[PDB]
Amino acid sequence: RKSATMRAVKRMINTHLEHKRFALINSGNTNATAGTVQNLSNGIIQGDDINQRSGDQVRIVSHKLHVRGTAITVSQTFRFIWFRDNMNRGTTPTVLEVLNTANFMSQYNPITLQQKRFTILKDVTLNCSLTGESIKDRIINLPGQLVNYNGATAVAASNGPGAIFMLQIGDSLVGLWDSSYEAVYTDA
Amino acid sequence: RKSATMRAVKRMINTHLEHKRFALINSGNTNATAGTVQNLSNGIIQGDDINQRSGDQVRIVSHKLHVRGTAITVSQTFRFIWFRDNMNRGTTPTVLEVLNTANFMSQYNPITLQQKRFTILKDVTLNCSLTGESIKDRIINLPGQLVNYNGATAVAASNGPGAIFMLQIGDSLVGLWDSSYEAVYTDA
Amino acid sequence: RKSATMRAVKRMINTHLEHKRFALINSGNTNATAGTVQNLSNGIIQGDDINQRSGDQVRIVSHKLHVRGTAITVSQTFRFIWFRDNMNRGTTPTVLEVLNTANFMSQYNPITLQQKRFTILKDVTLNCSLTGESIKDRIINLPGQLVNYNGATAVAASNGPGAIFMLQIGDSLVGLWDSSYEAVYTDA
Amino acid sequence: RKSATMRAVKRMINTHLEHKRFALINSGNTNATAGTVQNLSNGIIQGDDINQRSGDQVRIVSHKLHVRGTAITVSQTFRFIWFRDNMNRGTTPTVLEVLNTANFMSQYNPITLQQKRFTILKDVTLNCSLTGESIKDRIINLPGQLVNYNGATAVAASNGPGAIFMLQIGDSLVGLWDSSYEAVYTDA
Amino acid sequence: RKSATMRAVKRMINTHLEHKRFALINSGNTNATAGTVQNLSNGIIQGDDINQRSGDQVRIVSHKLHVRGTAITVSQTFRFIWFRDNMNRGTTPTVLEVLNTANFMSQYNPITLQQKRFTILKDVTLNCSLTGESIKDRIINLPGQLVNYNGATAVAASNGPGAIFMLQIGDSLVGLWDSSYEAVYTDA
Amino acid sequence: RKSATMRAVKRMINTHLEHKRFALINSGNTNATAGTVQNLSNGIIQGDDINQRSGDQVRIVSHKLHVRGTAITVSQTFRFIWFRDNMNRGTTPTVLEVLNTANFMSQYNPITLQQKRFTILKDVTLNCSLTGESIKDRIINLPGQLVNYNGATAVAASNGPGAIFMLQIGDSLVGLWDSSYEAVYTDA
Amino acid sequence: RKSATMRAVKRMINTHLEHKRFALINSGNTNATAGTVQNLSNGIIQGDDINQRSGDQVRIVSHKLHVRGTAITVSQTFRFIWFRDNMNRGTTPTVLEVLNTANFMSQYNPITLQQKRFTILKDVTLNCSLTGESIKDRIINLPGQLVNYNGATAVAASNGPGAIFMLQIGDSLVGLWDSSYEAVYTDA
Amino acid sequence: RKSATMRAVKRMINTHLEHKRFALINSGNTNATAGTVQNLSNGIIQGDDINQRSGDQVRIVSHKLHVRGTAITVSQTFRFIWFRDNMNRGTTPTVLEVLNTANFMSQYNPITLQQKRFTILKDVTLNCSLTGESIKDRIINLPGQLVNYNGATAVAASNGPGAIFMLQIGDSLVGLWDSSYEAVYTDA
Amino acid sequence: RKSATMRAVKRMINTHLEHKRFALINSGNTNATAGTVQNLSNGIIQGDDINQRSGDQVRIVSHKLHVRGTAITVSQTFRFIWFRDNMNRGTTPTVLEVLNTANFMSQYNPITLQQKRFTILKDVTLNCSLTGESIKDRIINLPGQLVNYNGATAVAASNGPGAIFMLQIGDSLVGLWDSSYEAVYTDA
Amino acid sequence: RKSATMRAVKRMINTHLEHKRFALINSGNTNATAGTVQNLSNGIIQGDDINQRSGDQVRIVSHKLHVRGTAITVSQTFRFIWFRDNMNRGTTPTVLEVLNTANFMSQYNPITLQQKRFTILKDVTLNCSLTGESIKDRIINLPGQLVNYNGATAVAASNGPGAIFMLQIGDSLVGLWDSSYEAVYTDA
Ligand SMILES: [Ca+2]
Ligand SMILES: [Ca+2]
Ligand SMILES: [Ca+2]
Ligand SMILES: [Ca+2]
Ligand SMILES: [Ca+2]
Ligand SMILES: [Ca+2]
Ligand SMILES: [Ca+2]
Ligand SMILES: [Ca+2]
Ligand SMILES: [Ca+2]
Ligand SMILES: [Ca+2]
Ligand SMILES: [Ca+2]
Ligand SMILES: [Ca+2]
Ligand SMILES: [Ca+2]
Ligand SMILES: [Ca+2]
Repeated sequence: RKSATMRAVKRMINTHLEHKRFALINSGNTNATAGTVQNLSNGIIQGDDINQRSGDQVRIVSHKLHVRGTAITVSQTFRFIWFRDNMNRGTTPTVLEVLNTANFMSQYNPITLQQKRFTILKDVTLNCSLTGESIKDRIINLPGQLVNYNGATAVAASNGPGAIFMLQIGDSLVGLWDSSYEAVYTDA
Repeated sequence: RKSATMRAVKRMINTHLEHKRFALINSGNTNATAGTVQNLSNGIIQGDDINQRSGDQVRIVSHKLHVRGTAITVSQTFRFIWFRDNMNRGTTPTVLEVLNTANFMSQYNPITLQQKRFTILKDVTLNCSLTGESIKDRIINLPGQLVNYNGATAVAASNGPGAIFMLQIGDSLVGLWDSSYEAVYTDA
Repeated sequence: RKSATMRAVKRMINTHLEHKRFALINSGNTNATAGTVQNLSNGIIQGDDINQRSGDQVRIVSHKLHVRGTAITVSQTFRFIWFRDNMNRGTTPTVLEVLNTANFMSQYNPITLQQKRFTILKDVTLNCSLTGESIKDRIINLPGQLVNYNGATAVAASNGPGAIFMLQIGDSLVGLWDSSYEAVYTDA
Repeated sequence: RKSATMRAVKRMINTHLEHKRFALINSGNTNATAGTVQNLSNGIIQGDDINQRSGDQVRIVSHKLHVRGTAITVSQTFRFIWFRDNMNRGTTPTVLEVLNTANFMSQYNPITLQQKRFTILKDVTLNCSLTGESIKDRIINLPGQLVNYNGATAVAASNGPGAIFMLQIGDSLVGLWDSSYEAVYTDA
Repeated sequence: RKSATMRAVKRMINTHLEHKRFALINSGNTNATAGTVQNLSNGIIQGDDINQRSGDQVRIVSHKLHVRGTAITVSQTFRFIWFRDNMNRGTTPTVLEVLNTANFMSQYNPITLQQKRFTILKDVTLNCSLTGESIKDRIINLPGQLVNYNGATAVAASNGPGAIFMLQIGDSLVGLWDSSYEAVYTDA
Repeated sequence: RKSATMRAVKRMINTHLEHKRFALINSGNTNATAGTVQNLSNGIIQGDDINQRSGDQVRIVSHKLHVRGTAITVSQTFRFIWFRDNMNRGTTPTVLEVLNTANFMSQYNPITLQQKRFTILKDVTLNCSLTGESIKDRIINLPGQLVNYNGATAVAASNGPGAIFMLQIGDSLVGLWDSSYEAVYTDA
Repeated sequence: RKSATMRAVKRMINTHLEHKRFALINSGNTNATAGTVQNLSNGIIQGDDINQRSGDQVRIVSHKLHVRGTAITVSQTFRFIWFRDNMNRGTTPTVLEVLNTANFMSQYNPITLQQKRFTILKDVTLNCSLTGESIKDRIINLPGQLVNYNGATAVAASNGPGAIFMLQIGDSLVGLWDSSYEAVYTDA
Repeated sequence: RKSATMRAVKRMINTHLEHKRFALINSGNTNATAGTVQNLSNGIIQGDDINQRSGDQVRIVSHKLHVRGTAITVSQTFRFIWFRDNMNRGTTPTVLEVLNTANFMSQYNPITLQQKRFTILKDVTLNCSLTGESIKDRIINLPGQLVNYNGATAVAASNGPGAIFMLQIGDSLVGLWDSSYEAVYTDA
Repeated sequence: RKSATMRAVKRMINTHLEHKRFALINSGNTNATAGTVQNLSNGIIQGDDINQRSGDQVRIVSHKLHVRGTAITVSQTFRFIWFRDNMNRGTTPTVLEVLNTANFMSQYNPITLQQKRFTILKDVTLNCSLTGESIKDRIINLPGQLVNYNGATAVAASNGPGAIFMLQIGDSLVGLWDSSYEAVYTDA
Repeated sequence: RKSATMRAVKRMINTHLEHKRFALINSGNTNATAGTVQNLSNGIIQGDDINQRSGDQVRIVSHKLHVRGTAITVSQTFRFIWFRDNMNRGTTPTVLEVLNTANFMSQYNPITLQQKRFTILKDVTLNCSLTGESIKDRIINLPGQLVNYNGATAVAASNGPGAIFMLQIGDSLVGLWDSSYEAVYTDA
């Protein structure tokens, strides 16, 4: 009925927009017991290319995260938290903004999750064993939202509301992890 | 049921376009008896930033003029004419193109208003009194239109059909006026 | 019915997009017995101007080809094949990719036409006679399609799927031909 | 029905207005490689006669262009571009305002055609051959529109929005062309 | 309706069959006053390639003839008779089988056209004038029929019922003519 | 209903065509960090046997990939990318045509995936652990599409639009991988 | 439903009758300023062959005239008048019976056209130029009527009501013309 | 309904046509191991009698074949193949055109039967035994078709499309066979 | 109705496929008391001719057996068993696979007829009497089924599921029998 | 409705038939690189007990296969192919009849799978790892079909159409596998 008419309107809108693609790779990082936060959507900068943007908005159609862990010298845990910062004013968020404590086992920060500063996209835990599977990986594909920006370059000050991030935290410092990201997006 | 569904299609179209914003300030200008014409939409130049444009068209969603006059040494009248040039071929229009005579009390130019060279957005008259209210101001908000451009930079030759202008004219030379403008626009 | 309001949805979509225009002229070329292939849509490069593009996709709304032959020293034939390379990977197609043999009388290449590598837009034959009408010309105007690109500049490696090309081939070497091209397109 | 009732209203209106007529001839002109622009509707001046106007507006009911080409010393091309200047502010448009380059093979000016500064009524190419048909001609009849004026006399400063022009451009300087024009119009 | 559903069944049948293509060229031939008969479909021989066939039947989907004539030393006429031999038993048909007399002006053979031995596909007459247009061409595209074969190779004995031929006849001997032929066919 | 009627029409079409079958095996290959691209559909060559083809088209009904990896001397990753080359013009595609970088973690090439040069059929990642499960395999079965060919033999120049390939890439060089492939197809 | 039933009756009547064919050629005739009248249907004589007749009636199903002119020594006009004599009593009609004067420019004879002695089938005028196209031709195909006869042989006295004729008249004596005629007819 | 009144229309058509009859007897012929082909419908020649024809077409209403074998010196087989040559061009068909080999046991020629050069009316096998029934016979009565002719007399060159023939072939040379034929036909 | 719609779908499928034809003859064979088994469908080998096949499947549309027996020196019986081997794996079946004992009077093999290894097409018994009718024949025509092949050539190892055979068995050794076979088939 | 009461008819039929059960165990077999084929349904021999049969037919209601691999000295792969020979004539099938090559990675035999000689019931791959899970197993339970037999005892010559077999093939020779089988069947 009319709801199918409106979804057809959305599809024919999307046939007139270029679906731009940005890809990213991030390899050879050590497991962090205190945790690190990695930028994902920040690499889309202002310009005229296929992985660049016009203005301070894109609209992510779909976006895909691939994480991979490798246990070195001990069996260990890799935790990856794919999340969206709905309220970013030009920073990279810290670990204690996202987690209640800077421990890999921790639950989320109660205040920032109550006020919906962050939306969790996926919480992935890889347990890599030196006597079992020492290499584990996970690929997650999700539809995206609006991404606002506060600048033109690929710095932390260009992050805006809707910026996509990944937190890595684990129980060791020795093991290694890799990451890759793509985002299909429109820039109308 | 016809305009409502076409209105919803307009909502879905506009939620896919980046609404870009350009702001402008213009302070410390003397009152003009012969009148001057100021540029408003000309400062949207070609580029990739939020206040810039792609190509030679933008479509103003809404735009806002703020005028303010203050009387110096005599009581005087400030007249601000917010207008759109429908037929601009790369100039800034003169005062006698818009007004019948170059006087602050004048009615519009009959020939150019007959052929609809200009559309008057708002005609504002501020009377500033040194024995009463010496400072007056006025803020006007309007929905916009298509703006064509004839160039890439912020010169008069880049003005095209649909360009937004402001005419200031008064009855003294010594009083001061300020203006500020902002336009919300799409660049699809 | 709903098909016509879908048409009105498409028209009001196209109202919000800038219709960018690219123009090109190519004069003073000799008739070729082995044939040459000329680039048409390749001249739309990345940038912010009215004849430039963002990203790697444009959608040609309409595009117009003007070919013109002039007989020199003999009465001769000019053949112009306006075509779309549906599968281009960053080249300019050869004459034997399009035509079964490199002769002006030849039918199309059977394999590349069976696999729909090329869509023929228009095949135009001008017979210019030194005892008759020594100058002939033809203008063809057609609705367009999606054009993909593989690069940012105007080289052969930026041609992509949907690229517009023109093949000239004739029966003499000494006659002259001119061509010109324009493309109305959106770059959303 | 009601649409034909409104059509009968329009016919009853047009039976109460004098249909004025203006004729023009322009013979013995050489072919221009850079191009020239000729005035057509400029010759309706203010006055009380049958080919004159009252005020600054007329409404062209129908208007008819006749062009003719004659090859002298070489076979050549005559290009005639009948067009309406929608945005004229008291000039005769130049060639580069209409055409992208000043060549007879050129496509239109992308900027001025995007902003609809000009509406092309008819584009006519005559190829005249000293070994074939040395004389060619073409007669085009079209319904008209509102023509505004900016003055009273038959000068370029009296041209206004909706003025009718013809651009001649060719590939030689030697051959001769002729023109004639009529306009049937109401002056209510 | 019945025709619509059988048409959809026919499209689903044809999209499951390979549309094979055969191309032919035939240049540099003199005008014949007695007339000659050329083979068109005979070059589809038995084999496994895209321009070959399996068995003794193909079904031509569409096929395309291109004829071209050029006058040498006299103004002359070229006649081309595209025809299908419905009843061929392994020959190339003679001129007097098709035409009532071996003259370029002659009507068809009354007996063989009465018994429907031949079906005329197109009868094309080119008048080439050395004081006017000395080079003429004509391209004809038509849907095809079943073709049977009496052999495997490209000899006249492999021609069968449904074979495609072109008769050329003219009024001079010295002028030249060119031809080329394409056939899109299925081989199920 | 009528959709099931066209479904039964497709059933009766397919029961009148021979379902031909081609099988391939490919063992004893080393893990590649730069990645290699293997041919799958290319082994169907022109001929008259059950695993051969007529002409330059087959229609794959279903086809089946079996990959297998075994870790040697280190725990490692094997990535297999089953993909269809929609736009192949007689090559074997390179790794950087498919992947954004030549690394086993990399996302796809943004340009070639935007223009739909490739369609990914399956992306399979095997992590082989010398302290856990050092041998992994994966069998994928999928319905097929049309395959075009540019030649007759089993060379890369015979690959055409619709050709089937497998990209293998990993994080070590010394581990081994095996593959086998089946394609059920019609050749009508 | 009425006319279609009677139409099917006529078609099934015509399936039971032999469609007899008569062909004719007439070449190498000089252009006549006073005009000549040529016999077309008179060559169907009494007998038993395919181009002969039984009795004094045939019914022409369709019939085809081919005229061709060639300018010699001057550019000249060839006029061919294909016509039916509805009232022939065993003559060949003169030129002044058909035309008002024996001039090539003349209109028809007013008395014989008022009383419908003649029905004009086609009036064809060929202008052949020694500096343009010196050879022109025309083929006309028409359905026929009843032809009565007054005798058995191919003489003028055998012409009857419904006899088919061709008048040639021109403006020179030097140029040459050819003719051919064909008639499909039933003889029940 | 209308189908029966179309049948009545056909019957009243056939009431107005003379049903002409031709009769033929062929006695005293020896059995043939290589086979012979006999003419049946060829004996209807041009003329005015009851067993003759006008033009080149008759329509056989019904036709009747009587074959009769007689064994001499051995028990043997007589095979009679009554058939219609659909594509005859003025010959008598050979035995190898009909039969795959020239043996009495042979199946039909696959190529000429696939292209429908011949329609088999009746295949009749008589086994005559010198210790049993030494004389056998068979009469077959069938409705007929259109017969075209290529000449006026009773020679092989007058056979045309639709001609009726009979093939005798056996396993001995010394036995005798007789045949007789009649054809009821219309000659409208 | 819709069943006739599916029937028309089958007819329109079959008019798009070549009906290929294979013919066989087999003469001069002695009567067998132990019985022999003859190959019928095996002679359709892989190739490109009208009596050859593509791949390993054909679909027999109709096929025709002709048997004939002649008594020598004794009155005797000839039995012919036309049968389809449903389950053939590359052999010629033996007599005891079909018959319960190797005698001309025997009923079928109970096990192989229970499991439907064979389908009997026709069981023909000719009694040839030297004091009566010493020569008998019988022609059987039947619609066909799918035939699979296990090879390419005309050997017993190419016989597959659906192969057609004839078993001959009798009660004497000295009498002679003849056979021939046709198969109309599709090879899509 | 009628489908449910036909189901109830089948259930009340199966209530009156004894559901006979046969069980089988096969332990201690080595992994095979060339592969072996094991008999499953062959052990149901003729007799009167619960695991025996009457006649040559049973109908398997359900049947259950349990395979189990154990890695010895190397990590290896066990492949078990549970299949039904639809066309067995008293053999045990070879490995090359089922698989295209005698390798554990191989796809199926294309010819025998096209002619449906075998139906694959289940293809099972066990990867046993000496550093991981060294013992794997799998139980598959399926509804059965008709089984025909060719003899009374448990030899290969009693296998018939519908016989159940298992193929083991692997990549090592020293690892061990066990299997067990049961079949619930009726013997009416
Ligand atoms: Ca841009
Ligand atoms: Ca944007
Ligand atoms: Ca005060
Ligand atoms: Ca824009
Ligand atoms: Ca774009
Ligand atoms: Ca007026
Ligand atoms: Ca083949
Ligand atoms: Ca074929
Ligand atoms: Ca094919
Ligand atoms: Ca007669
Ligand atoms: Ca008559
Ligand atoms: Ca007749
Ligand atoms: Ca086949
Ligand atoms: Ca039983």
